[PDB]
Amino acid sequence: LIPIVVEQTRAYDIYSRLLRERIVCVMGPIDDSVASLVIAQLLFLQSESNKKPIHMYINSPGGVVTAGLAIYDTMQYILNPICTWCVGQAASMGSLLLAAGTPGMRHSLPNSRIMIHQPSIQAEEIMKLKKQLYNIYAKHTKQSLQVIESAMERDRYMSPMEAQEFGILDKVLVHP
Amino acid sequence: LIPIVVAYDIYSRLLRERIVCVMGPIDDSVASLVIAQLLFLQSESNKKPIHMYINSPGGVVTAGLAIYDTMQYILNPICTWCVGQAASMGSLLLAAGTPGMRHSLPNSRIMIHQPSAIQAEEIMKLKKQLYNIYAKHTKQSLQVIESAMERDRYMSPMEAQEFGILDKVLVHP
Amino acid sequence: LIPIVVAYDIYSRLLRERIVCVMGPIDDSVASLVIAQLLFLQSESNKKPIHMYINSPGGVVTAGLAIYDTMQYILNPICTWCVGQAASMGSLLLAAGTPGMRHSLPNSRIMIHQPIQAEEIMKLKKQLYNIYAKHTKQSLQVIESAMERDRYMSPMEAQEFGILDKVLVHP
Amino acid sequence: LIPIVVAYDIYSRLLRERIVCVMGPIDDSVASLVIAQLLFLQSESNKKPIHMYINSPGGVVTAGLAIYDTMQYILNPICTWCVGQAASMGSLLLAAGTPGMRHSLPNSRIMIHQPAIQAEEIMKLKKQLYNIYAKHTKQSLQVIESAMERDRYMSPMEAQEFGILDKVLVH
Amino acid sequence: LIPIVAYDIYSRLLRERIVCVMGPIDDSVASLVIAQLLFLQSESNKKPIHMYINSPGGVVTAGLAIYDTMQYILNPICTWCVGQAASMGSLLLAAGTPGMRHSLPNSRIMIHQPAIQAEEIMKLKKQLYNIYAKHTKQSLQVIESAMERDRYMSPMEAQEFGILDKVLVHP
Amino acid sequence: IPIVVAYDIYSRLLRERIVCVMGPIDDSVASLVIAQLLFLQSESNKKPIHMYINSPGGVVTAGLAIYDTMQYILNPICTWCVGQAASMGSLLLAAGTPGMRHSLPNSRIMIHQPIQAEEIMKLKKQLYNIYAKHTKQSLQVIESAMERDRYMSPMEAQEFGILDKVLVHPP
Amino acid sequence: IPIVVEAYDIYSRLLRERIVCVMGPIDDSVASLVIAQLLFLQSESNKKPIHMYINSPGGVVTAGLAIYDTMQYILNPICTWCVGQAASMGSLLLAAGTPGMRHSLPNSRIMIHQPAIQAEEIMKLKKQLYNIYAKHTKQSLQVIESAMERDRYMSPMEAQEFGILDKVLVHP
Amino acid sequence: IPIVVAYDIYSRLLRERIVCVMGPIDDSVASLVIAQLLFLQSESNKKPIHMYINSPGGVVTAGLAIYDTMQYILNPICTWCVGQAASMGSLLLAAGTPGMRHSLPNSRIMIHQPIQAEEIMKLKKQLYNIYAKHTKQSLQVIESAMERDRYMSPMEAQEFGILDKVLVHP
Amino acid sequence: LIPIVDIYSRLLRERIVCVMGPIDDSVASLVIAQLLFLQSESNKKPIHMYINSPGGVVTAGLAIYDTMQYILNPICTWCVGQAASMGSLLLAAGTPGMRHSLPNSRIMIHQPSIQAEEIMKLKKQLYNIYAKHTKQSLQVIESAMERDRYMSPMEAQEFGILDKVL
Amino acid sequence: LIPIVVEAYDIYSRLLRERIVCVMGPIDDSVASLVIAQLLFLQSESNKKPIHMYINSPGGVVTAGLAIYDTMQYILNPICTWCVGQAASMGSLLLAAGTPGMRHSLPNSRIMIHQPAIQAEEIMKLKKQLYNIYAKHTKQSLQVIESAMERDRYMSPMEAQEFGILDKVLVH
Ligand SMILES: Cc1ccccc1CN1CCn2c1nc(=O)c1c2CCN(Cc2ccccc2)C1
Ligand SMILES: Cc1ccccc1CN1CCn2c1nc(=O)c1c2CCN(Cc2ccccc2)C1
Ligand SMILES: Cc1ccccc1CN1CCn2c1nc(=O)c1c2CCN(Cc2ccccc2)C1
Ligand SMILES: Cc1ccccc1CN1CCn2c1nc(=O)c1c2CCN(Cc2ccccc2)C1
Ligand SMILES: Cc1ccccc1CN1CCn2c1nc(=O)c1c2CCN(Cc2ccccc2)C1
Ligand SMILES: Cc1ccccc1CN1CCn2c1nc(=O)c1c2CCN(Cc2ccccc2)C1
Ligand SMILES: Cc1ccccc1CN1CCn2c1nc(=O)c1c2CCN(Cc2ccccc2)C1
Ligand SMILES: Cc1ccccc1CN1CCn2c1nc(=O)c1c2CCN(Cc2ccccc2)C1
Ligand SMILES: Cc1ccccc1CN1CCn2c1nc(=O)c1c2CCN(Cc2ccccc2)C1
Ligand SMILES: Cc1ccccc1CN1CCn2c1nc(=O)c1c2CCN(Cc2ccccc2)C1
Repeated sequence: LIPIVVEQTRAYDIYSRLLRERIVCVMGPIDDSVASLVIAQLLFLQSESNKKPIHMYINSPGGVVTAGLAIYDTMQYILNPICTWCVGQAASMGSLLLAAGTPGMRHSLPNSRIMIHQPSIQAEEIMKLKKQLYNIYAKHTKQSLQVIESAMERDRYMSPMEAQEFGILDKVLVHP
Repeated sequence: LIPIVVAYDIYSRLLRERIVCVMGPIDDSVASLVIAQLLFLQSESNKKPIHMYINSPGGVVTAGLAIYDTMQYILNPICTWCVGQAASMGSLLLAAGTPGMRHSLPNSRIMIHQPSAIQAEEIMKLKKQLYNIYAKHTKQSLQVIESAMERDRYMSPMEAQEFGILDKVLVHP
Repeated sequence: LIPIVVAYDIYSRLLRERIVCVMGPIDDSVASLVIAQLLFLQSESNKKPIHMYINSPGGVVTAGLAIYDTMQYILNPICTWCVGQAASMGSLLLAAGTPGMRHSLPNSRIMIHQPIQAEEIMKLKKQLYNIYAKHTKQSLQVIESAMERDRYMSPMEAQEFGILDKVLVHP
Repeated sequence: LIPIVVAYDIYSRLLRERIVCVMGPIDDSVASLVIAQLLFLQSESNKKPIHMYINSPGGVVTAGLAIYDTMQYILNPICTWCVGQAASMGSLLLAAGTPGMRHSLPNSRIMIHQPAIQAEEIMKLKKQLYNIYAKHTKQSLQVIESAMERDRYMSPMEAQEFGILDKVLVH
Repeated sequence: LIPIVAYDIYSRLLRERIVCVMGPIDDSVASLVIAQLLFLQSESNKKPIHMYINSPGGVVTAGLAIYDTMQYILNPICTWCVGQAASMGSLLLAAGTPGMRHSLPNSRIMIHQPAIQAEEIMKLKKQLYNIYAKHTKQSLQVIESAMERDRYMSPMEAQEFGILDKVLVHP
Repeated sequence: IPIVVAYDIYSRLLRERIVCVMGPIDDSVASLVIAQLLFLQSESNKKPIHMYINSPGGVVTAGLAIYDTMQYILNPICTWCVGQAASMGSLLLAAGTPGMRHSLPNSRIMIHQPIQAEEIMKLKKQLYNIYAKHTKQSLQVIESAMERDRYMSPMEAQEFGILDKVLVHPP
Repeated sequence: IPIVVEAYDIYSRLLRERIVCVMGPIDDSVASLVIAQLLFLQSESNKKPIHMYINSPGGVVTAGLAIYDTMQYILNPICTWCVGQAASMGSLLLAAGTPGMRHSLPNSRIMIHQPAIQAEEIMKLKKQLYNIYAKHTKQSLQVIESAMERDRYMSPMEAQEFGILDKVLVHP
Repeated sequence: IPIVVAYDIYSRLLRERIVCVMGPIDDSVASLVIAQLLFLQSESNKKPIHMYINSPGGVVTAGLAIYDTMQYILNPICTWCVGQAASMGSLLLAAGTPGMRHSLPNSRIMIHQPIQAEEIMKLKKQLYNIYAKHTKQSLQVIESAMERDRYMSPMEAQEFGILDKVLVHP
Repeated sequence: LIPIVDIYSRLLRERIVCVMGPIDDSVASLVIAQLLFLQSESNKKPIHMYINSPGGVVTAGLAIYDTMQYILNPICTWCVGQAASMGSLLLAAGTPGMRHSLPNSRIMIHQPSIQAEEIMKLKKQLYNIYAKHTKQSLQVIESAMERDRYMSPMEAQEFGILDKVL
Repeated sequence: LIPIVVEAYDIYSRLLRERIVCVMGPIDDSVASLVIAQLLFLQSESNKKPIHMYINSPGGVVTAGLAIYDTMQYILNPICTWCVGQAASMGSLLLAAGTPGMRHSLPNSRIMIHQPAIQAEEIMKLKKQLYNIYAKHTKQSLQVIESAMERDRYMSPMEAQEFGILDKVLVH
């Protein structure tokens, strides 16, 4: 059951209430239906204002690569500062989106787990998709393409401090 | 669940802005909703553009043909936007946007290959319908379309632009 | 995921414009809903045309015939519109639209082939033959020979055969 | 996905016109709904006719008899209407409409054949259907009984000659 | 879909003090029927309540919970059997206010009973004998002997047996 | 199944003219029992055959197939009820050669019986005739008794004429 | 399946005594086994009779016709025996036994009613059944078709009066 | 199932007059056990028969079929509880020849027992009477004990009269 | 379950090969293994192919077809019950004058409901094989395969699908 | 059910006695295990006598197909490969891996080299080994193998012969 709250100018489900404050949730696996809901919200928040930051809450184990790339491209497309926030975990495509927040604006809570490994179409197309991920990670972490490729080979998570050192995020905060 | 904004679930909100979502697998039920919104949009104004957002793996040929024919029937300019992917019938609808208003975001993947109860001769008839639709809109010859469509591969947005599937690969407003 | 406009669900909105949707397989509950809408529309105006959008692979025969009979029963002209496909009972309903008001989009596919005891099945099948014969103006023997071939017709061939009157591209 | 019309869902709209739908199989939950509608409609006027649309392959016999008894109980004239088909208990409810107010559209199929209890209880129910059919068709028990053995359908005209319906309406 | 009249139809019948027991009895049904009974009693402790029963029976303890609520409320309760009232359903029918227990003409009535120990099964069965004996005024030997026989009673037989008071055709 | 000296133990019992009827009776049980009975008769149309019955009943026509085979062969057939013989199981038990129908002390026997209606009743009437014949009781008494959903103890089954002997030890 | 001595399974043992069991629903693999046995039994002797035990609710029509055609084909007289029931295709095989050698036990039930192909093909199959039933029962095609419309069974004795079988056998 | 050198191990135990009643009792188990009991009597009506019981119980009428068969054959029957004898399993254990009813030291024994009402009661009273006969407890005590959802140790069962010896070593 | 005399191996010892039921890869490799063993026993005496099949996998069928062509033995085909789709191709594929049907069988050359082009390539293989063995034209074969209908054995004889209606 | 024959022998075991190895289904670890065991066994019986390998397969697990391939290359015997019905994906690799001049197809077979829980990198590695294996045995260049394997299509037996997948197409 989604709780209902009231705003002062009607009842909103709590999620719609958070979208009213420019929070966009990316919890759970990323698939085509999640991507279209997230894209619709991002486009709608840009239209409400192309200056005001947008907050993206990420607690995701990854999901469909093309669905995550649609979200990422839409993030790059809008003009707004996008603050990304990792709670719980940001694994595979979820960490790509985390790393894709605006520079200086990528955050994790203290106990989150970050993974850029992609846990286990034609062979040549899987490798093309994978190289697309290498290029995106290189761009946003500032790591080498050869560092990104080697790191992604490793089946392991990063602490928030390591992800900060790696260049996936900027701040690990505890309180406001 | 679907958030509500300003009144409106957010998909209906984008519909009020002349955006029509073609996400996921195309089947008959997707076709009748798209056709429904396309026709309703043409009745709000036959001059204003309509935006078709496409992130689709393909689906039922006849359902896709039905959205195609509706796109060709309405007079409105139709801007097609490829986000994520447009494969099989998805890319036919992308290619079927108004000349010069067919776009892709930079990381999308576009496939014109068709990944593998009617008779053999009717499966061919449908296929030839697609060949001819692709040639009409990509301005490529049938020789190239039939040859290209045999290959189980994706195009990048720039190869797709060069082929005639779309006109613009854009990054920012 | 059915959107809202102005505040109707798009389908109700189309019904307000006198469009009745027959997409998908035809079963008893489709027929009930289609019949409900036709009667309601006739009650709104018995002369204003009614638009019937058909994109159907067919379905239950007696449910098809219930729709067919309700079409012949109401007074309104009915414009039938094939998008995608009209196969089996789908093409029977398309053929049954008011004469000269039967349409197809350019890329639709039309099939009159059909993909209780024996006697009763033949009985239904002959009911079909006769309805087709009436609406296409083809001889029973032609209809019967045509329905044995497992093939679709192009819209222009369907026009030729007498299933529809116009194959249009634009308004 | 039930259309709204103006505000009402279309079945409620029709119920407001004193139409009651009996489409699909008959079971206890269908009989409950049908009975509640007949009873409410009588409450609104015990004189205004009630239209029962029937497109049913039959169903539970005791659920059918519950509807039957409610029909016979309310004072309103009840016009029955066979669209598509009325088989087993469907045809019993059809025949049960007010004399002279039982109709069929031209292409419907009517069947009185019936395609957890003891053998004597099954016969005792069967015999109630003989009596009910004999009453409403004016045929003798031996004829009813002899016909109900035949796994076959009746055309609207045969059904009318038999006493099941009164009128075969084209439009 | 349940039709609307500002009211779904069942709620409409509840406003007229009708309570439907129209399927298998379980805890969920019992909870709903009890809630409706208590509510109707709070609207008026003198106005009759109508209990509609078309049920094959169900969970004994759940049937007994409804029974106890019928006895607890002061209101007259008219019980009406349509279709059937078997096992616990015929217990509730027999538990209507004396003189106010009805059946439509073609219903059938069964007092036969088509994890807990043997002794407990038997205690519940004896509770059923006692309750039937009270409301039918038959002896415990007669109740028990009758419930062994797997058979249905006609409305008339059920009247002679003390299960109901009136078998009626029309109002 | 164990091997004994080499045979599986049921085949070993088959060589001693023992045929087992354990479990529900269906057509494959019937074909297997019939095959064994016919084979045993061919080994000797005089030596007794022992039929061990522990069964809740089963398909009526399959049960009648065993019955007819039993009546067909010339051998004396000793029937032995261990555990239970219910419905068709107790028919076969009763159809043993007169003087040679047996039960163990704690078995339970039931003659109650837990296609179109006329056909279910034709089968039931056939069961009535067979039970009267082999219990040597009037058909009126069988028919009344079979309505009662209950078991008999071996002594009661003996008094009723279903069997001849209740044995504890080899007497 | 129990084993019997002079040592194998009871059903094969019956086969050696020229009995062929049609004891369940008829489908293609049952038709295949039956035909195999029939053709085998003719090889062992083309004159000795063959016993076909039928207890069957029917089954696939073309599978039943395969068995029928094999019965008319082989030279041996074929004695059909109904135990339990013979409905739809089961009764057609019953009635197709050699004239004077079609039996039932007393309490059998016999039914000729028939409780992805086009309508036309289903009718053609139905007419084939009429022709075969008319043949072996000596009844008129008009009467056979009237009979098959009725959802009912016949006692062994009325199946005899009808022409489906020749003897209602109590004991030997 | 391993073959030894009567070659599969279960059949080999049958040659030494052992009958296995392991697992739930249903009609098919009853039929096999009865067949072996009858077969063993035919080999000899004097040589003891050993019945190994490790059962949670099962279908009551199937259990009474085995019980009647044990009471029918003339052999001494030694019953042996390993693991557990619950519900019908403990009836069979208690039905061994007086003096020859055994348990292993860690077995658990339950006489509790985890159609129309009257018929269910009838079956229960048959159980009461069988237990009273072989345990020599009163029907009063038996019926009370069968209400309690509990197991007994082998010694408690011996003192109850369900068995005669709690065996440790041969 | 299968009687012992098993009844299938027995019929194999007399050069009968059963193609009853749907044709898939497993059926194909059994039939082929039996055709090759049968030819190996003698490349001269005939082989009987018993056929009651609704069809099956086209490449499984063609594998059987190609092995029938390959072996030198004559092949009597017999249709009991039905030979539809691939089944009727194997029927027509027996030695000319050695193709039979029993009187009530049903025969169907219609194919009741990989890339589109590969579907059509297979379909044209069938047109050609049918044209060969029936001595009909590719045009009539194609118009015939379009109709969803069965042929009586007598029609299948007229058509060239078989020779003798025993 | 697998016919038996006297030479006793289920008909597959009979074929194996004549040095025929069947590979006539989807290829997986279990099939590969059987095929390798038979190949090794046939070699032990005679490391000169040719071995016949029948192929009617839609492909299967790559690593299982490569295990069969490596075994073919390891045994010294000549390996005649025969394609009936179809050899697709890994099946066509084994077909092309028979001894030069001893790769055959029946006239109506269909041949496909197209490939209808591991990382992107490892899938590329496997596809590379298939390019190399196909290049070696067809004699085509790596470029030609790669672009031909991208096309979702079947070759006829003559196309496959001229492509270098097989040596002979024969009717009888
Ligand atoms: C969206 C919206 C919602 C409520 C009110 C106003 C608006 C403003 N509109 C109207 C139309 N439109 C708007 N904004 C937008 O960004 C876009 C459109 C149309 C197309 N397009 C391309 C695109 C870019 C990236 C992902 C996918 C598609 C972006
Ligand atoms: C649809 C609508 C919705 C809200 C308000 C006004 C309207 C205007 N109407 C009314 C009727 N009608 C309208 N427009 C349309 O385009 C069409 C119709 C009717 C029929 N027809 C054929 C067609 C064409 C292509 C795809 C399938 C069918 C198109
Ligand atoms: C339907 C309606 C809905 C909203 C407002 C007014 C109305 C007008 N009414 C009221 C009752 N009635 C109306 N029209 C109609 O055509 C019909 C009826 C009743 C019966 N009947 C027979 C029939 C014909 C063919 C298919 C099945 C049944 C047609
Ligand atoms: C029903 C209704 C609904 C909205 C407004 C007013 C009313 C009028 N009331 C009130 C109570 N009552 C009414 N009518 C009726 O026919 C009946 C009742 C009560 C009982 N009873 C017996 C019965 C007959 C046949 C089937 C089952 C039960 C019929
Ligand atoms: C229930 C109600 C509903 C709407 C408005 C007013 C009321 C009046 N109240 C309030 C509390 N209460 C009422 N009536 C009642 O009969 C009862 C109660 C409370 C408890 N109790 C015992 C009981 C008896 C038998 C079945 C189960 C429980 C009966
Ligand atoms: C059966 C058998 C088995 C092993 C050795 C010899 C035999 C002897 N045969 C051979 C054929 N036959 C024999 N006995 C028999 O009783 C019967 C037959 C044939 C037919 N028939 C009618 C029948 C009666 C009742 C149930 C069903 C059918 C009885
Ligand atoms: C069958 C058999 C088994 C073991 C030993 C010898 C034999 C005798 N053979 C050998 C081959 N053959 C024999 N008999 C036969 O009737 C037939 C054949 C071959 C073909 N054919 C046509 C046919 C007719 C109707 C249904 C299907 C097929 C009948
Ligand atoms: C069983 C056997 C096996 C191999 C060799 C010889 C024998 C001896 N026979 C032959 C037949 N028969 C034998 N013994 C027996 O105790 C019994 C029989 C027959 C019947 N009957 C009644 C019974 C008792 C209790 C449970 C169920 C049935 C006991
Ligand atoms: C088969 C057999 C079985 C038992 C004993 C001896 C033999 C004779 N051999 C030995 C090997 N071999 C034999 N015959 C044959 O026809 C064939 C072979 C080997 C290969 N080959 C090609 C082929 C043809 C068509 C379908 C598929 C493959 C035919
Ligand atoms: C196999 C066999 C079977 C029956 C009789 C004699 C033999 C001969 N042996 C005995 C052991 N051995 C034999 N042959 C062989 O080729 C091989 C071995 C052992 C190991 N090895 C490596 C290998 C090669 C390729 C695939 C996997 C493993 C090959």
